[PDB]
Amino acid sequence: ECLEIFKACNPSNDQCCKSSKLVCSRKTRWCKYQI
Repeated sequence: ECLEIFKACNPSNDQCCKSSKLVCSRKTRWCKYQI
């Protein structure tokens, strides 16, 4: 269980699950795929 897609990321981790290449740095509060 980890914030993968559309999953909010805490400012302490921000490190999205390795289950998928998702980012949430400057993007939305939720992890989103890179286009």
